[PDB]
Amino acid sequence: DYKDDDDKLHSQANLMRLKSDLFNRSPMYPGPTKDDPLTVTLGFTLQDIVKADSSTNEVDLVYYEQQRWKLNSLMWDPNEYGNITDFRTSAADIWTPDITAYSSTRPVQVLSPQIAVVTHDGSVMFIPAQRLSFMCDPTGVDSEEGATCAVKFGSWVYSGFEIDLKTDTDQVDLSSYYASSKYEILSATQTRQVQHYSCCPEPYIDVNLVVKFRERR
Amino acid sequence: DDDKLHSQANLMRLKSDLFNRSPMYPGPTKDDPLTVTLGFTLQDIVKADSSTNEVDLVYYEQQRWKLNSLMWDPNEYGNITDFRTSAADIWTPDITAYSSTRPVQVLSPQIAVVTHDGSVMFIPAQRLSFMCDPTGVDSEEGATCAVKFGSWVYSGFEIDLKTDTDQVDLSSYYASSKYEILSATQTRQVQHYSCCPEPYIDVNLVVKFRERR
Amino acid sequence: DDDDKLHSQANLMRLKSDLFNRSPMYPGPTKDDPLTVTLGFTLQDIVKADSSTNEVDLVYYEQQRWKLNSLMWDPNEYGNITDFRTSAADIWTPDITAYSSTRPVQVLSPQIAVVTHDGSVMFIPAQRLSFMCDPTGVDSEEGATCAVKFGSWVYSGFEIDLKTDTDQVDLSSYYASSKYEILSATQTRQVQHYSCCPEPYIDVNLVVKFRERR
Amino acid sequence: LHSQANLMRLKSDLFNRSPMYPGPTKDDPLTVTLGFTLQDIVKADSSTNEVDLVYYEQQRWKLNSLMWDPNEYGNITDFRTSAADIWTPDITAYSSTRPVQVLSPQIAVVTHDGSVMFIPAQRLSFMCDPTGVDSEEGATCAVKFGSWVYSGFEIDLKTDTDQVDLSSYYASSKYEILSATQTRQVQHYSCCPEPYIDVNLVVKFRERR
Amino acid sequence: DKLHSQANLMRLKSDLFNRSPMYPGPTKDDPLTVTLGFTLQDIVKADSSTNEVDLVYYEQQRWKLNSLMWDPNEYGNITDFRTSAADIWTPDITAYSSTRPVQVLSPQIAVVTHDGSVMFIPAQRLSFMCDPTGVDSEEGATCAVKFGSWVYSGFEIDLKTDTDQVDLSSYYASSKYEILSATQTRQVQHYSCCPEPYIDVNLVVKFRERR
Ligand SMILES: Nc1nc(Cl)cc(N(Cc2cccnc2)Cc2cccnc2)n1
Ligand SMILES: Nc1nc(Cl)cc(N(Cc2cccnc2)Cc2cccnc2)n1
Ligand SMILES: Nc1nc(Cl)cc(N(Cc2cccnc2)Cc2cccnc2)n1
Ligand SMILES: Nc1nc(Cl)cc(N(Cc2cccnc2)Cc2cccnc2)n1
Ligand SMILES: Nc1nc(Cl)cc(N(Cc2cccnc2)Cc2cccnc2)n1
Ligand SMILES: *[C@@H]1O[C@H](CO)[C@@H](O)[C@H](O)[C@H]1NC(C)=O
Repeated sequence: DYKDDDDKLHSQANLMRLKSDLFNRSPMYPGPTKDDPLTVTLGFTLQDIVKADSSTNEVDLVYYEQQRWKLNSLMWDPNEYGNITDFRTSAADIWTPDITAYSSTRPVQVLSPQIAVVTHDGSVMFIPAQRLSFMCDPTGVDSEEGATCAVKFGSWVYSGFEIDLKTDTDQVDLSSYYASSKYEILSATQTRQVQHYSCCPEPYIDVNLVVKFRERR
Repeated sequence: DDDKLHSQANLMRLKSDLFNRSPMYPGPTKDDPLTVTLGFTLQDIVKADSSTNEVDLVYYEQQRWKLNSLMWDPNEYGNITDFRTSAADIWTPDITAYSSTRPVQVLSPQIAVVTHDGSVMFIPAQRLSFMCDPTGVDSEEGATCAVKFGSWVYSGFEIDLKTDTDQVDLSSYYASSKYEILSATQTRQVQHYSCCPEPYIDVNLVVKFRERR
Repeated sequence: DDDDKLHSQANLMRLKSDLFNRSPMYPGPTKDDPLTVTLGFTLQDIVKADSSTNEVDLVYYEQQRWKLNSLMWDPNEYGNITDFRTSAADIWTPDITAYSSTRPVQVLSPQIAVVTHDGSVMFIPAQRLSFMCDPTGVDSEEGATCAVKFGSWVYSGFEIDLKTDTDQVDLSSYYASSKYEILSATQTRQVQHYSCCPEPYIDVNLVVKFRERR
Repeated sequence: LHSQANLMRLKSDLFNRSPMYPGPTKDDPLTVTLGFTLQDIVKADSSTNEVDLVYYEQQRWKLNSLMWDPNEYGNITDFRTSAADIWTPDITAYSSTRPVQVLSPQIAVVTHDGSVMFIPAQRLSFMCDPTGVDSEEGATCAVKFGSWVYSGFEIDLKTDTDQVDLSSYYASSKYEILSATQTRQVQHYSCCPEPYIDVNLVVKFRERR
Repeated sequence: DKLHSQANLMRLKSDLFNRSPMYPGPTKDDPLTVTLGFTLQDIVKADSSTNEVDLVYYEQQRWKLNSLMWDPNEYGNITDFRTSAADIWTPDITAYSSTRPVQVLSPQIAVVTHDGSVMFIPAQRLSFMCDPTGVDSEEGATCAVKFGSWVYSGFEIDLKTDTDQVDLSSYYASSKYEILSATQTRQVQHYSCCPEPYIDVNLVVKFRERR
């Protein structure tokens, strides 16, 4: 109790101590480079197709974007910190990848708190939920065959030389798709793509999110 | 008089002791789990959109939790037993609607009450848009919608939730609302998701309502 | 001539430095040190009355006045400066909130207060507010009636008390070509007990009766 | 080559070290000159009596605390700085219905003689009955601009002319301009004994043929 | 080793951004040339009730500074790096006829190279003044919007385009509008108000409802 109550205060200063050694000694990660490239794992959880505007060809999605990477600058051994194997931290305190939708028509709106989980192996998990408006012609949404749209996500300023992407599966997580949406999902896939762009030798990597959908009935 | 100046210095010194010569509490952990009490006061169903299945709520969200690191002896500070402070000065939980469709809009001052036993009360007023099919809203039966609230980043082993009651407080509901409320419940739930190893805790808010004639 | 202006600038930089730095920001009112805030509304316009959501949009000026010993000074010690203008963020401001707004209040004017050597502050932000209102009858002769309470969010009547100078809302800047004409507008102090709290809260209740301008 | 080191030094001299000006006072009043360049009447709403304008708002004033000698800082006659680095007047539309939207970078020009020029491009919604806009007579609206917290004893207004500059008015606008005037107006009230000043922007306009 | 490349950059950035106080901006004595290019992604919306058209595009900005160059061998063969656009000076290029504030679609990060050149490419959504009369015809509709520095005259900032053709190779295939032509063209003139020369890049786009 008084024992147990001291364990609590102790655990705190341990975390504060770790958060001090990490977030100062070697400062912020300066981003990846070709010498030390970074692999970012990307995955999508589709919650809702909120709106499909046929007068402007924009469709609004609500989804969670799963992001994972690993950095040696964020390694520590849980034995020098009271067995702290991980912590929560504000996402501003750390480097996060500049993953963007390439055909959005409005700035993304964030729906969850901007907080990541860092693990002692220097791995990071960050899952921002957002609402995205993107370019999409919903022709066919009101037929049996439905409509099909696609939006690519990838780094804005880092090529495949500095940032590699991967998905753990090519199936979009549909386990949280809102059952009463105006639209039913016929299928949703997320697929790693590599292209070259004539100019420049460097490759470009994106995860393409394709979605086929129709009015609910 | 030369009394109000003393009490003022006592408050200033108290806040200063708590925030400036001691770090912010880093949040809960497996070894230092936090229980957060939630209670909802529904003020208005402002709008129901059948074209996109979004409904807009205005409500007050009552949050309470208790930290050892915020405790003090009133006797060491001129008998002060509680004070107001900007929510930015302290740790606050990351309670989120899980089916919102727009960033939540805050309607009240971001200020919390801290009490000498280390308890905190924080009650943000909010407008929320969330996923809801209002089909049936123009019948006698009405429409029923649901929205979960819980931590985004902390499992049940770090943040636990409780309610004091399972009835949503309807005593402030706007009488001339376009919608009347048939019932409104807040219910703690523990659920396992494939994404994560640990059970997560939410409070489910289910509202039955209909067009007011 | 020109030397004078420099001096007074120095005097003002000095007064402000003394007030803001030789003692922190006043921590807010307590049960020991309660504050009375005086409120007056100037109704500029009813902009929108949406009957599909029961929301009415108002534009108004909100006069706020209060007074602190901690903002007092001797003008003789400061080149006879009797008052000054300063940013609302340099000072404590009351957390006065509309209890039935439906969207965050939008600020229309610069956030600047006037402090006076007697310790009194005046701060008049212009605002557009959406709040809960049933405009039914706005096309009738008697018109429509709405009410919205203003008061502190976090301070009870033991810490903050409100007051009006009149129960009459100032309509002298009401936009003469508004869609709506004002039949009456009142602002009245109320002592309210809510079942959520053992302490009474004080609010100013803004009652507006209005109808479509013909 | 060194001229970049002179700019740095000047900006440092004027800001860093120099006790930077606390705004105007009765003992030290300020004259702000105001001029509008009307770009477009974008929207006219008969259901809420709101009209939206896009314009450029030119503001000029002058401070001793910002004067310097050119050949004492390597012949520098002027510089650009962020609006946040310096003091700016609190000119506002007295009958807006929505917060103003800023359309231009918030950067001002400072000259060695201590003058500042600031020209924020803005979209403004304000109270206006557009009745008659589809007539030949047209519609008439007005909005006053001026300080919110400084009377005429602390800030005086001027204008270099009472004609609104229309040389950048949008040639294919929904609405054509019949007249646009910007008029200085001294105002004495009643609650108060000090004078007040505003610049009244009157626009007459109608739907384009 | 992989440890070491990282330390070099960190050191390199610190050298540029601490002992080297950033560029206070251009002057009549040392003017700056900024290269502009538009990649037109989509005409989202054409409002004939207010005469506003909404575009989504990428705006390619390129310029060059002595204060930003370095020798890659004094730093471990680092030839470029990325950095928050807030950490450096950027040009205040603005649409001159926008009706609403521009909305930023992409992260605000620039690429700086060892020769001192910078590339910054913000994706944007822009509403601007445009009477879309005839958008529903064979001829289609024509609109223009000028871009340029707000506070720097032709004496301080010069503008150049790479080519006169707007890049259309990323135009949305299923847009509500098809592009008939898109040009970007440097213009210089005097205005009556002022005596300095003014430079802008004028974006002209002809388009029509997709058939
Ligand atoms: N030369 C170039 N041109 C364009 Cl028009 C876009 C582009 N970017 C963004 C970028 C931003 C800042 C610095 N370097 C690159 C990468 C990109 C953009 C769109 C699709 N795929 C990759 N790169
Ligand atoms: N691995 C995972 N995947 C998803 Cl797709 C959501 C999720 N979160 C959010 C989260 C954010 C940051 C750190 N830990 C957890 C928890 C969650 C979200 C929604 C419903 N239930 C649990 N966690
Ligand atoms: N117990 C409690 N419950 C609620 Cl649902 C609100 C509340 N309020 C706000 C309020 C709202 C409406 C009328 N009077 C007061 C007071 C409060 C607010 C923030 C922190 N502590 C107390 N206090
Ligand atoms: N007595 C008083 N009452 C009001 Cl309703 C406004 C006011 N103003 C604002 C104003 C409004 C219209 C034209 N010129 C100025 C001056 C003011 C504003 C803010 C703080 N102190 C004084 N002063
Ligand atoms: N005298 C003056 N008057 C105006 Cl109406 C604008 C202006 N501008 C902006 C401009 C915008 C479009 C075309 N040419 C110039 C230049 C400027 C902006 C800010 C501070 N100083 C000069 N300078
Ligand atoms: C955390 O602490 C415990 C001691 O209670 C330790 O034995 C264990 O290895 C740690 N947990 C994990 C998952 O490593």
